[PDB]
Amino acid sequence: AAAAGPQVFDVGPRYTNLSYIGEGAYGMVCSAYDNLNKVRVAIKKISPFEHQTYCQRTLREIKILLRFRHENIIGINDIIRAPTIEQMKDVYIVQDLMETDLYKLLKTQHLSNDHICYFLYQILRGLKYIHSANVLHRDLKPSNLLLNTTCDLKICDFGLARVADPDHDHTGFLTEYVATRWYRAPEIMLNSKGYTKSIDIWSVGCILAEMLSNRPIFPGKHYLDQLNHILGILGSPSQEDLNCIINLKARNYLLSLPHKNKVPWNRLFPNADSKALDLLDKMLTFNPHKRIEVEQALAHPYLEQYYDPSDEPIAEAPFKFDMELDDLPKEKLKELIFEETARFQPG
Repeated sequence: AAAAGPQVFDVGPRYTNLSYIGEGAYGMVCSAYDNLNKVRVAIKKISPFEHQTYCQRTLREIKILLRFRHENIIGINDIIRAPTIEQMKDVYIVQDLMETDLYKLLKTQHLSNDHICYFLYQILRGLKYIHSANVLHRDLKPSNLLLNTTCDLKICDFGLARVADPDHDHTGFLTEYVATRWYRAPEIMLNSKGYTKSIDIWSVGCILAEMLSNRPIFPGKHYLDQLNHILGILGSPSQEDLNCIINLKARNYLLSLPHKNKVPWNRLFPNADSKALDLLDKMLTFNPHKRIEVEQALAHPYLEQYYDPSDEPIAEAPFKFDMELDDLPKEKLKELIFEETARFQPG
C-alpha cells in the first residue's frame, strides 16, 4: 500500500502520484492523478465504521450525492473499498479537485460585487435543485462551498441533509441542534427542528452577508447567544411574527427582551449594492413563512444578469430514504454503505 503522513492511503492502480491536502471529517484528503481521465482529482479517505454517527453521515451523503447530478453540486466520481464487507475498514470517495472554498477565500480576499453576484447565483442554482428533490442541506456555510480558479462553485457536505418534513418541524424552546451555530435560523432556537426549506435560505442569507464584509454576520459563542446576535440586528419581532409562535415558552422569552430597533442593512454594509441588500433582507427575514424561497431569490433583480429558469434545472424526482437512518446500528449502516458503493467495483 502507498503511505501518506502515517496513514495508509491506498487507492488502487488507478490513482497515482499523491499530494496531501489536510484532514477532513473521518480521515484525510489528498489530490491524486486519475489515469482514466488524466486529471488530478480529490480523494477523501473515510473511516467511519467505529461510530454510528459517522456511519449515518457517510451513508446519507453517499446516497444523496450519487442520486444528484448538477453543475453546482459536487459529484462522486468513484468510491474505492474492499471487495467484501469483512475486509472493508475504510471507504475512499473520489471527487473533482477544487482548489479552494469560500471560507478560505474570505480569510484573505475581498470580493468584487461581480464575484458576490455570481457566487450567490451559483449557490441558489444548486439549492434550487436540492430543494426540488425535497432535500434540505441543513449545513450550508462558506466551508461547504467549493471553488475552482475560474470561479465555479459547488455545494458539498450533505452529512446533515434530510428529506423535508414541514408537518413534523415543531419542537419546544431551546431544543438542541447539530448544524453549525453561526448559520442557524432564529426559529431553530425557538420552535423548529430545521425540517423546512426556509432553514437553508437563512443560511444563504448569512453567507451573502459574509461575502459582503468578510466576517460572519451572527457569530454566536454558544446556543442562545446565536439568537441574541440575530435579534441584535433584525430588532424585536413584530406582534404578527410573535403571534405566529404558539410555543408559550419561546414567545414569552421574546416578550421578556427589551425592545431593539432594526440595524439598517446599508449601515452594516455601506459599500454594498442596494439590490444585494434588498435580497439580503428577504433571506434574513425572521418569520420563516415570509422568508423568500429559492426560486424567488433567483428571480430577484440582483441576479438579473444570470437568471434563466430554463438553465436552472430541477431533479427528475423527489428523493426518499427507504430506511430512516437515525435508528440503525453501526453494523447495519456498514452493510448499507457496502451496497450503495457496489456500482464502482470492477466486481
